Amino acid sequence: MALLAEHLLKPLPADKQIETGPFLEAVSHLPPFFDCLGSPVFTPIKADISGNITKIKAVYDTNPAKFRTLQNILEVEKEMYGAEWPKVGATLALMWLKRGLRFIQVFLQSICDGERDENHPNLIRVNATKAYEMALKKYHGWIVQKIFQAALYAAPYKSDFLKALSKGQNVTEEECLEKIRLFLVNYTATIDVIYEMYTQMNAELNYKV
Amino acid sequence: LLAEHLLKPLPADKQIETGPFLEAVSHLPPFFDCLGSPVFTPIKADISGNITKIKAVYDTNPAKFRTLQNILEVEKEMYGAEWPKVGATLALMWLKRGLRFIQVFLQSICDGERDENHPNLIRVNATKAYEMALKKYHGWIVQKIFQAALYAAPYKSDFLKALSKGQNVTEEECLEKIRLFLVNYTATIDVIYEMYTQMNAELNYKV
Ligand SMILES: CCCCCCCCCCCCC/C=C/[C@@H](O)[C@H](CO[C@@H]1O[C@H](CO)[C@H](O)[C@H](OS(=O)(=O)O)[C@H]1O)NC(=O)CCCCCCCCCCC
Ligand SMILES: CCCCCCCCCCCCC/C=C/[C@@H](O)[C@H](CO[C@@H]1O[C@H](CO)[C@H](O)[C@H](OS(=O)(=O)O)[C@H]1O)NC(=O)CCCCCCCCCCC
Repeated sequence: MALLAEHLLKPLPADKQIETGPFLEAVSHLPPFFDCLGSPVFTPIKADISGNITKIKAVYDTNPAKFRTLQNILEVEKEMYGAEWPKVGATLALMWLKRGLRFIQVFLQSICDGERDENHPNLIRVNATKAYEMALKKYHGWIVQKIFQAALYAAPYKSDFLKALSKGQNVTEEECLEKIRLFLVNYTATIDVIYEMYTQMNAELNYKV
Repeated sequence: LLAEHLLKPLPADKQIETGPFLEAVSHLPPFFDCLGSPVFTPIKADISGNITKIKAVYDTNPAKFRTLQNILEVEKEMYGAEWPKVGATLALMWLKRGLRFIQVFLQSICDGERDENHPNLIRVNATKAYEMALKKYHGWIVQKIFQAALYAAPYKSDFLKALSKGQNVTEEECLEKIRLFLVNYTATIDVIYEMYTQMNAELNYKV
């Protein structure tokens, strides 16, 4: 874990445009969040979210100036691929990535807000389930949804998850949550803006895996 | 095709050349794309990962690791406490089980094994393979994950068509070709398992 208060996202400008370059650099630090769950069953997840970032970084690298914002990627790739857009290139990679980013976002906000099953307060299952539901559930068929619920056991204890995050520092659970809460700030704002862009561009697809 | 990329027959001393073992097995991971589902992508990725770790250790010194047995001999001397849960020994320890999964599964279909109520499914075949290669190394969470994924298995007819692809071969001619591949294949795997037993190189930990 890279320390997330050390890798804040940029604030939103008046025009709401997100610079691809700093965005990807920022989000490259996030896939290790899945190592903090403490189980090999989450490694396909880590690998899949990395995949997206890698693809967007690759496309970006081709021409940093033409793909300078995220809005650009969608515009330019639509000229490139025509009718096949948006199921293509970095538009497709950011479509799925924005969903995993929202999972991390809703999940952490949940843990920060103190949400919990009162019967089982050192579990993180209700936080995960809520995150999953409002970020991913909709784009998963029967099989992957059953795979999710199997995988929800083998989620760690809250205290252990929060201890896995805070690694390198000598920081308390409530201080760690302070650093997370500050991260969430431009993180949420930015994810929110990407979702609206997908809606405005008609780049959002509903197909299930 | 698995057909053409046959494994070499074993020599009488039973040592497996590391180079040529890696060439052969490297054709195998596209076995899971014959399953026609994204759910199998992480399986394919794990097997490929084993192959690569072995490929890599081999590459630091081809001559020191001419054989797979050589690999296990060297790495024992090299790590003591950590071995066999280390390096290419761990990679091959797991590769062999995926290899046995493929072996057992294809043998099952070739033998005509089927559920008579669902004869165009391959669920019984995959279960048998899973039970006799992998299941005992998975905890109940992972096993529950296998039983969910099993519903993404393709139909037998489609699965055999994917195996065939470019050919114009019957379902049966396809199977005929697979039987030929299984001969040298089963035997090499058998020998790898045996080497892991003689070397105390086997671990029974569950994931
Ligand atoms: C015997 C045992 C063997 C059984 C094997 C069974 C394995 C089955 C499990 C597979 C699930 C792994 C997660 C990744 C699934 C992915 O398939 C999907 C769609 O994946 C996308 O697909 C696109 C094409 O449609 C592009 O290729 C994308 O890529 S592109 O770069 O080409 O554009 C790619 O990410 N991603 C998504 O569902 C998102 C990833 C999952 C997010 C989950 C986060 C929350 C989880 C809760 C944590 C408590
Ligand atoms: C949206 C919801 C999110 C949920 C997503 C969760 C996805 C679930 C992930 C589990 C499925 C992936 C299969 C991989 C499981 C692996 O955990 C194990 C152990 O794997 C080994 O671990 C070692 C350390 O102990 C080394 O790292 C190995 O490697 S090393 O190279 O580093 O030495 C590594 O292969 N492999 C294995 O269990 C076997 C491989 C799979 C074979 C299965 C074939 C059966 C398929 C049936 C087809 C009909």
